[PDB]
Amino acid sequence: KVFGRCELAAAMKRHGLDNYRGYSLGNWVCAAKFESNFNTQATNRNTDGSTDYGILQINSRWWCNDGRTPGSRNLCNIPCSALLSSDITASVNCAKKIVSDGNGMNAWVAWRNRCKGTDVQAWIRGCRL
Ligand code: NA
Repeated sequence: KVFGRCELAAAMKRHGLDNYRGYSLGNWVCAAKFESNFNTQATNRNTDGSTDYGILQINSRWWCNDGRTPGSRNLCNIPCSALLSSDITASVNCAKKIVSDGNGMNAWVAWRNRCKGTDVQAWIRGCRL
């Protein structure tokens, strides 16, 4: 599923991401935009052989099991393919554990490089939230 901007914002708000650990909703929409272009089926391979999955590009090195990242962890206790669903519940619940691990949203390289220090509230402008 490719989400619309306000559609994703509404779904993220319903699932409790607005101001989670102090990050306003615009941060999460901005991160999703530049991580996956709002596409739940997005995948990208990393140099160490791990793979990033879904709308927030969650990494198989630490967070999910894809059967092909030997020596890695599965801290969200899910198969990585669950992160590609049109239902974003698994991605949001796993994202909540990542952002709580001490580094905040700096865990997402696209957020630090393209969202942090910008007017992230612009990403929800116009939405009925
Ligand atoms: Na893993």
